[PDB]
Amino acid sequence: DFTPPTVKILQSSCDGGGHFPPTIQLLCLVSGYTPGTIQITWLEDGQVMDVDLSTASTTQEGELASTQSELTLSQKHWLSDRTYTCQVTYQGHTFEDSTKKCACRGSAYLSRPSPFDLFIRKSPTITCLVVDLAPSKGTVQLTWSRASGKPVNHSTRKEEKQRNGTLTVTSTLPVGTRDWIEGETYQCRVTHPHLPRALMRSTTKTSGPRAAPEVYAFATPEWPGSRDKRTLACLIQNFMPEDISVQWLHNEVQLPDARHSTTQPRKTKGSGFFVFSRLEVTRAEWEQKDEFICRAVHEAASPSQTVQRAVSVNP
Ligand SMILES: *[C@@H]1O[C@H](CO)[C@@H](O[C@@H]2O[C@H](CO)[C@@H](O[C@@H]3O[C@H](CO[C@H]4O[C@H](CO)[C@@H](O)[C@H](O[C@H]5O[C@H](CO)[C@@H](O)[C@H](O)[C@@H]5O)[C@@H]4O)[C@@H](O)[C@H](O)[C@@H]3O)[C@H](O)[C@H]2NC(C)=O)[C@H](O)[C@H]1NC(C)=O
Repeated sequence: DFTPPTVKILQSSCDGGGHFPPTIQLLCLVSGYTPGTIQITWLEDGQVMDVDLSTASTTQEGELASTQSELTLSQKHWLSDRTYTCQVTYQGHTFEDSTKKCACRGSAYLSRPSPFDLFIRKSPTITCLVVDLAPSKGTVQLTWSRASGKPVNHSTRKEEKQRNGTLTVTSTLPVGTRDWIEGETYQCRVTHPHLPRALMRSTTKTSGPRAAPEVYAFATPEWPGSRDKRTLACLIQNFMPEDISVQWLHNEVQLPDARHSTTQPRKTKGSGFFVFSRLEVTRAEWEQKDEFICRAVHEAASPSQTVQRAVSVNP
């Protein structure tokens, strides 16, 4: 019945080279809300900014209103690391959103759960990988959190000393199948002593369109010299989003992942991604049962998040 106001801040984009414009415009949006008394105030480090610095406007279309306020800042003030708060008092109730310049020296990566773990195994996990760090006295702490503030499970901790003298800190967090699918956002804070401030990475399910993959499996003809082995190739394409899991099945058995090589998802010329999978098979396997299945596990695949194609060595 009632629609509460949603506060979001949009900022001036950087150019093609990643350079800041001469002035930064912060645009506060109070979009799609039930009409009522509204006030927008801008704060610079918790202090009320002068009315002349910002310009607001309210527009009513249908049963809902939409208010916006634009604040103009100099490049000096934005680069000074000052925090800018947009304070919206709607129907006497305060709603706030804050922003500052986005937070060199060589990195952290946060992955989404694999479609196989989410849909087949039904035990998804997210991995925070922290790389390119120099050997220095003091541990590297990785902390997991949810946007909802709900509790997280206990994670794993793998530390590896690489050949080049660098260290990799791997944390694997188990997530809920129901939680991920319902759009939970998982964050991983990297508290490092050599950094001044935390390196935070966040992950959540795909936003845009979903398109099921097309699976095609091929068997190479006999090549002179390789009479007792064959190569099976699989083209999995036109899927959206890029998140895909590939498996090869022979004789009602799922072959080990070590048996095959799958490429990384690359864009097609039109819409969607593509992957290739390569499996080397022996005469003993095809003479046992001449059917090898290439299976793709994808979120857009119906009815069970799976699409597959069989291939036989001999016609
Ligand atoms: C010192 O040496 C180390 C050697 O380890 C160098 O560290 C590597 O640095 C690069 C660049 O920073 C890292 O690459 C990133 O990896 C991100 C994470 O990707 C992994 O995890 C995914 C989820 O589990 C997984 O899918 C992915 O695998 C993919 O590639 C496989 C290739 O064989 C392929 O078979 C799979 O199908 C799949 O497609 C990865 O395992 C990724 O998101 C980034 O885009 C980026 O590529 C390496 O991970 C680092 N190595 C390790 C072990 O962590 C370091 O840079 C060297 N220092 C210097 C100065 O050169």
